[PDB]
Amino acid sequence: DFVLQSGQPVAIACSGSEAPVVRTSLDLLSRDLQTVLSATAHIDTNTGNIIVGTIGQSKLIEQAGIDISALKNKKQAFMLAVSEDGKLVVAGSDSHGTAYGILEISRLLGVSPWEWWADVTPEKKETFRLSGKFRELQSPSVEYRGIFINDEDWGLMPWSNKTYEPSDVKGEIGPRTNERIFELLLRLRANTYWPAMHECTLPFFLTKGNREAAKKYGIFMGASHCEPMACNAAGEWKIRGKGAYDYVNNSPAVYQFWEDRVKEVAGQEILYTLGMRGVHDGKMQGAKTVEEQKAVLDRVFVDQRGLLEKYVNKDVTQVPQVFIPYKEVLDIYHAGLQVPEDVTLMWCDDNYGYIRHFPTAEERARKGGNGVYYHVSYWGRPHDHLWLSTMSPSLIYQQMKQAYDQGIQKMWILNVGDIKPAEYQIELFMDMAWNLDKVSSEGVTAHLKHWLERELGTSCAKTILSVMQEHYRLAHIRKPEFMGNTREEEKNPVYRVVKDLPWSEREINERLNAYSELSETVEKAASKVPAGRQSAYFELVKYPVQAATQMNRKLLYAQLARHDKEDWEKSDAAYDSIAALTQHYNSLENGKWNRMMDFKPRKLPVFNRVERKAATAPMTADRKAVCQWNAAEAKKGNAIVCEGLGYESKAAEIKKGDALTFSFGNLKTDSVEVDIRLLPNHPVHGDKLRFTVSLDGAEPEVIAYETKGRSEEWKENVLRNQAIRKIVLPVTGKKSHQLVIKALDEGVILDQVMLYEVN
Ligand code: NI
Repeated sequence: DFVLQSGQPVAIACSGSEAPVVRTSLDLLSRDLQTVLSATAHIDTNTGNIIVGTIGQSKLIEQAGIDISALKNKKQAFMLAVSEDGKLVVAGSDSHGTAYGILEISRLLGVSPWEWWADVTPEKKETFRLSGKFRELQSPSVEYRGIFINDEDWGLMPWSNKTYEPSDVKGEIGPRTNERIFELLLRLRANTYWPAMHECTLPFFLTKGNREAAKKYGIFMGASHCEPMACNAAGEWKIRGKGAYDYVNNSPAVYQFWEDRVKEVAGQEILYTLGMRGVHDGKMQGAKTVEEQKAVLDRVFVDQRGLLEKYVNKDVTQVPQVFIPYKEVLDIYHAGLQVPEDVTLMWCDDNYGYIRHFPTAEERARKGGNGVYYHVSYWGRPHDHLWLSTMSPSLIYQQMKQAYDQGIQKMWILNVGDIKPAEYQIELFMDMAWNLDKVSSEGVTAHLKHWLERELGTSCAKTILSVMQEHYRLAHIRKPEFMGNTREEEKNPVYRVVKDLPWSEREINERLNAYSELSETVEKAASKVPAGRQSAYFELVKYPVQAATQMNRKLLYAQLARHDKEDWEKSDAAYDSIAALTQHYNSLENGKWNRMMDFKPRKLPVFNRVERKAATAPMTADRKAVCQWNAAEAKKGNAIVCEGLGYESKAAEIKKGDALTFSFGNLKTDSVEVDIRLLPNHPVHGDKLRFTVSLDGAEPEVIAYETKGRSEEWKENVLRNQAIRKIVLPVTGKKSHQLVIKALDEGVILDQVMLYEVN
């Protein structure tokens, strides 16, 4: 048996030959050993009660008689075991594996990843006791997993540059901030980072300390779909480049630009993004059509792999490489572009958490594997979601589970905005990527429960679990940031005017009240929160639920007010309340997170007090449906619920060739309007997504609902998180009818069905 008594020091055995990442994690554990146990860690090289090392690099691993074997030639893996003498042995298959083993002990001591990052103060313990029989083995489901700090102009950049690591250089997020991010990634078992790179920010590799900090923490520096060669064009090109960022006309200067960087960074953990786009987003320069944009890349790959040959590794298949066909580059891939088989292909979601492309059997068999770049934060059309992090766990789950199952297993990268306040989604994503089976065996719901129970208490989480659930479900219906019914990047000013959502007075009141109850629950449960966890509560529960409530209030009272059904002052008050909540955020823990929260990111009209004006049109009328179903109200047919997914948490997958069968009685009127609501996801194989509707055997009507590019329908789809198909059918006038919905393609997910009489 292994026993650590609190108040007492502890000796840790670790060879001095071990990679920086091992020593860094040791520091982190010692920090936690002190916090949790009041126990000062002493690093010897020979004698310890906790022994740590990598396979065939440490004499120490051999000399305590543990059967490591399962670890031999294996990726990022560790064994934890107690030797017969009662010592804790941490045996990693490689250096990262050793690091992750050490940090597992830190999880066992009850230290949250958000210890620092959401002030989840670890509890103190009297003793820590693991069995002589305790034996854990771990390894990652996904090989590269990481985050991208992006859209940082209104949170993480000013917070770093003025509050946490105050700097006089214009947009500096310096070494000390990055060490903090890398702790978070270590504790999340992530290994990869795409640094901030917006024009407002100092490029990572042009910041003194940053590169060396990444080496200390063992993080693969990668970069985005427009940052080819560890090279942030967005910020660096205007500093260090010459002439146009154009390979067709100015390739020598572009090549040089890349080269200098590959030179300074070649003996370092880097993931090299291949290819070429614009300075930030947009077309590449110098080519117009996809046929000319293909000729370019062919030229670009050959030279880019060239530099890698010359400064990194004579065999380039030993250099890790990614190609990311995001936005218009997906088209240029699909025009038959040849990408060398060792290069990881990185698929992209549509910025609203719907993956655009799943690997064909061919792409899947490629030696370089397949990755995904996913968004829980975004700036773009039809509207930014940058303030709160409200994407449903249920949607993240179902998309990312599908991604792994469809063979996207090499590389997962999350766009996380400012990190806060997406703490929960980030950890879900990172858990998925670390151990998919564990997350899959538990609910979506069991994951969130375990998380709230861990961060708040059991007693708080008893009241709060259903609140978070309701939070994510109402945000799925319409995010806080979408409540103005406005658009961004539309090139017409009318889409910037706040305007009615197409909902009835009844639906508005119903929504207003559901939010009221949420705010009330959150207020009451506040005093049942342990003393060391009040800041985490404001950060993780109280700010997002009450922020969201007050946004709905501001915009919904405003809508009632336009139609002379409410007083405008309630809208302003709701506005004032968001302000107050944001002041509190920015003043918690002295002002630890001062500037991290901006309730007007990018100064979008939706975040302002609402312009007072009287409606011209009337309110949407409430419309009586004859029938209203979820996928399981069906008689005949099998459809597995996607756990908490859809408008009423009951969306379900109808597998290809299966059907659901709905039944209903005697109607009036000539005809029936069938209103079918589906998850607006994208085709899993092929380009299709369709279903058939059949009233009373009557020869299936064939209905498609996939979208292409960023069309008007796709814009509608992602704002409301439903594809919508209406159909009018003739009744016979039978007295008993059946409606059969059959799936023709793979990933068809039904959410709602409504009926409506009509003539
Ligand atoms: Ni943000």
